[PDB]
Amino acid sequence: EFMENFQKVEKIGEGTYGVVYKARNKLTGEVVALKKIRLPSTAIREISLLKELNHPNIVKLLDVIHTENKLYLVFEFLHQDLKKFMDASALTGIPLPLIKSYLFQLLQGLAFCHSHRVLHRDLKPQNLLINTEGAIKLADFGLARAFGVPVRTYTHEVVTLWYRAPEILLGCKYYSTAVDIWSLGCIFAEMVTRRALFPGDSEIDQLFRIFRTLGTPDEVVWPGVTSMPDYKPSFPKWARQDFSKVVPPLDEDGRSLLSQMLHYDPNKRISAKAALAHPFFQDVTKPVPHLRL
Ligand SMILES: Nc1cccc(N)n1
Repeated sequence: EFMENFQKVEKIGEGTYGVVYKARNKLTGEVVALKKIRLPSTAIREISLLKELNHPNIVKLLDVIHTENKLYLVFEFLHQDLKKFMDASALTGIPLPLIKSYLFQLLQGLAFCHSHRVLHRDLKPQNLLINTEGAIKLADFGLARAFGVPVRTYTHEVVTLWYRAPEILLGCKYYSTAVDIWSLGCIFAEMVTRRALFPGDSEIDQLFRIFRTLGTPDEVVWPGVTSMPDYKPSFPKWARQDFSKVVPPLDEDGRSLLSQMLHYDPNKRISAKAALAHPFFQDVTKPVPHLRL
């Protein structure tokens, strides 16, 4: 009966956890995204706390509804995601000033959430939403800690591994905020080159793609790595490649920042806060993207 509180409800897409609708709230007239979560009291108390985690680069969580043993999340609506925008920008690429603006904004959103001890864990272009004003916002922040990250979605879609940090792949139990910096570095690279950086199609393909670009990690670059649950001494030993070959034609400011975002050791990996101070952002601006809505 909860859908009678919306004037119209149309399917947008298929999310990690359930159907996503665009909907119009009957009393207020506001247009929202409405996410059904398919199936639990621990998740309700965790999700409800995210209503306070408000920032201009975080998609606003308006309400959490638990009814008829189903959970709905009501979010701020934005018209386009970064996946669609990079597909649409494929012929020319996203201009560097707009890549820079987007990365800057995303780091501000991470810095905010990380300062409140909230992780995303599953960043990907799909969950980065853009508007006509040159803003970009992180969607679904805090949901992975509540519900987990499944292998398959509710519609059997494969949840992407492409943005997953190596410590997760190697079986580390304790996530840190560094996992989100890793994901964002992979997204940065993809905006620049117009081709996913590590498009793995299994846990080992993901891991070995990372290794064949950044080198097989060892105890010199990552103290403790050889004691990780899923580390195997039989991993092939690939050498490290130069970022100049990996993300041309990025500059030495961008290549330096990307390298810090893709450090193997999560304790070495740059923080969102420190990344905001990087010389790459000295000339940052906020351009207008051309959006066809
Ligand atoms: N359009 C849309 C898609 C996902 C999340 C949100 N907030 N809005």
